[PDB]
Amino acid sequence: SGFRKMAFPSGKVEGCMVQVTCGTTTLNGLWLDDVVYCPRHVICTSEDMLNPNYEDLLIRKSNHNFLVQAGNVQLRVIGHSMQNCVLKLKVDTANPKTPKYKFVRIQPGQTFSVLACYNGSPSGVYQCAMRPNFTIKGSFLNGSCGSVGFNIDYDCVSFCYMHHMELPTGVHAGTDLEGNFYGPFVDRQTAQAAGTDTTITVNVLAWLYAAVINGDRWFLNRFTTTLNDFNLVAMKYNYEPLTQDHVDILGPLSAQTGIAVLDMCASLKELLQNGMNGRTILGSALLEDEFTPFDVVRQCSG
Amino acid sequence: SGFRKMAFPSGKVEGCMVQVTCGTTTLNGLWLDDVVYCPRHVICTSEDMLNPNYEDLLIRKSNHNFLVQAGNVQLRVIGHSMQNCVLKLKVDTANPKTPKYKFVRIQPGQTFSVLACYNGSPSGVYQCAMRPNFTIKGSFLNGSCGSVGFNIDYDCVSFCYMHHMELPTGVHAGTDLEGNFYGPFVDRQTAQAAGTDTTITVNVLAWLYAAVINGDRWFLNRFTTTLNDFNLVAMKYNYEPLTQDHVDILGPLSAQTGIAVLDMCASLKELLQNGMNGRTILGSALLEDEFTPFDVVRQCSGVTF
Ligand SMILES: *C(=N)[C@H](C[C@@H]1CCNC1=O)NC(=O)[C@@H]1[C@@H]2[C@H](CN1C(=O)[C@@H](NC(=O)C(F)(F)F)C(C)(C)C)C2(C)C
Ligand SMILES: *C(=N)[C@H](C[C@@H]1CCNC1=O)NC(=O)[C@@H]1[C@@H]2[C@H](CN1C(=O)[C@@H](NC(=O)C(F)(F)F)C(C)(C)C)C2(C)C
Repeated sequence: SGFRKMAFPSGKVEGCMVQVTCGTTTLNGLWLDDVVYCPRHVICTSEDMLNPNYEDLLIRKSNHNFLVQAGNVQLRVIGHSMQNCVLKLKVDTANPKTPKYKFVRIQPGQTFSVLACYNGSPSGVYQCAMRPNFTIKGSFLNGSCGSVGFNIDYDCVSFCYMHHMELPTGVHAGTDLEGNFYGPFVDRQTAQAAGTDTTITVNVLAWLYAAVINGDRWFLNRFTTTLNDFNLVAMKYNYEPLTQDHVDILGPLSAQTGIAVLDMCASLKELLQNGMNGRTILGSALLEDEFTPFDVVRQCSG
Repeated sequence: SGFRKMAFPSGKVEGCMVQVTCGTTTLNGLWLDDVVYCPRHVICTSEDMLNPNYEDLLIRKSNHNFLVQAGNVQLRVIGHSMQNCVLKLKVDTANPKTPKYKFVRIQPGQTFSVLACYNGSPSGVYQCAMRPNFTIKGSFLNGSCGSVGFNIDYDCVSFCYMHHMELPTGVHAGTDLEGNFYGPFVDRQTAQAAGTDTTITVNVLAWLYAAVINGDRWFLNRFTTTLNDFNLVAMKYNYEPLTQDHVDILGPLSAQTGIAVLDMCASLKELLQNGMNGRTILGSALLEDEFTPFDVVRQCSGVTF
């Protein structure tokens, strides 16, 4: 029992982290097989951070302009290509620590772990969610770029995020491993701001189910709601509209607790009206929205 | 910027986790050099659990009663012995993935990373504090025993915790890797309860510094308190007393933020006496106490391993 913000074990990702240097810019790279993936802005100097022409900057580079370092070893770069906003460096060594992996593009609400890295070395692992506004509330300093977000399913690592930038609210934007940004952001130092963020409603409901499974019922009520009445109320607390897809996905937690999804929505409605009045749920006086239905089943099995 | 509950990278520890089976009990072992460490209660049948005689169970078992698997590989056990509440299995093979390590015993308030494992398989990593009542607020199911807690200092893993049990309140108790329990607990199936917990004051202050470093400043006031005045209000709300040591440890954060410790004490005193007035700090409605001063400096500086 118990309920923790919990990250995947970082070892399979630690074995893939390299340092990538181009001129005087150093950030992190993900060495999978014989490719190093990293943010393409590694090829930027300070001036052209505003309107970089990445194709023009990249055509001016030779393979030998890229310092890739894995611990002591300099890897030999034998190819460079750009895919969207990631630079792919072909190297002369397959990484022998390469885990089973896939690249996956996630949707807002989805959770994942971040291995925060500096100079190709891991600082820490934490658990994130893709916010509705396509930002992540990360912990990233100078040189963090190329740090990745991942899930692990059995022994397969699904890379879903590569870190590129921090927005003015102290929140973070990045790409999938195909170099496509999450949300409307660009890898330019032009004026960009996160849209108004909303609460991941399906995730709050999952967490309320976890509270029940861990034996807390104080916030339940004898009410139900229509999906539509629920959304009309939730949206006034800047909650994401709950969809039928979201109701379906709460099915298993509903079955394990015996609390109908729309009954739990009724509870959430009242929680939004009343707050906690000094009470907590699972050690929080906020409603937690960075645990998916899948995270709750994984931690609350027995 | 940003501030997250951050665990140490778990890779050096994942290379050491194995599955130990004795009879029908499977749990996790820590394989370092040619020894596999695990809770001694692995040898217990349902009967034994209730009033175990560990020494006696142990001596009546051949090495072959201990099934140790690192992935698809069976390790050969060539010896077994008890040290307090940990079983040590001598294996015929040094773990080629053994990191630089030591066994360390941590103090209440100190934080560490737990690598939750099942069937020798790392499932999750989370950052924990040793509560003042020597429990941890963990997340552990059946088969999680032998899951370990650690810190990393450079490339040295300091193992500080092995998971043994869950108390009725849904909190967790365990030993250092020398099998000494944290807290007044025993590895028997018997009614035990966590004593009353207190808040790790020095950690809350470090976390308020983390807030200030990330621009979360609303709870700052102009006032300064004293240790004595603060500690009189602190004890009353079941907050650990703050020592001159605690104050000295915050000096780097005090100097970085321009917020003196006894000012942050005044801010924390007001928060205890006033609550947060529908406000959050670093996305929490509650005062967080599972970040140490060293945790805040390391995360806010970008220290790597
Ligand atoms: C990678 N090494 C950093 C990660 C940043 C640094 C501070 N915290 C982080 O997460 N990435 C960058 O420096 C990117 C990079 C140029 C500028 N940049 C930014 O993150 C900047 N932000 C923006 O330009 C904004 F607001 F538009 F997102 C900065 C002001 C330095 C935080 C490029 C090419 C975007
Ligand atoms: C090891 N794999 C489990 C881990 C437990 C199982 C549920 N969550 C956990 O953290 N450890 C045990 O099953 C230990 C073990 C016998 C019984 N036990 C307990 O954790 C039990 N607790 C207690 O008896 C109590 F309350 F005193 F702490 C149990 C009721 C099964 C949770 C021994 C030798 C203590």
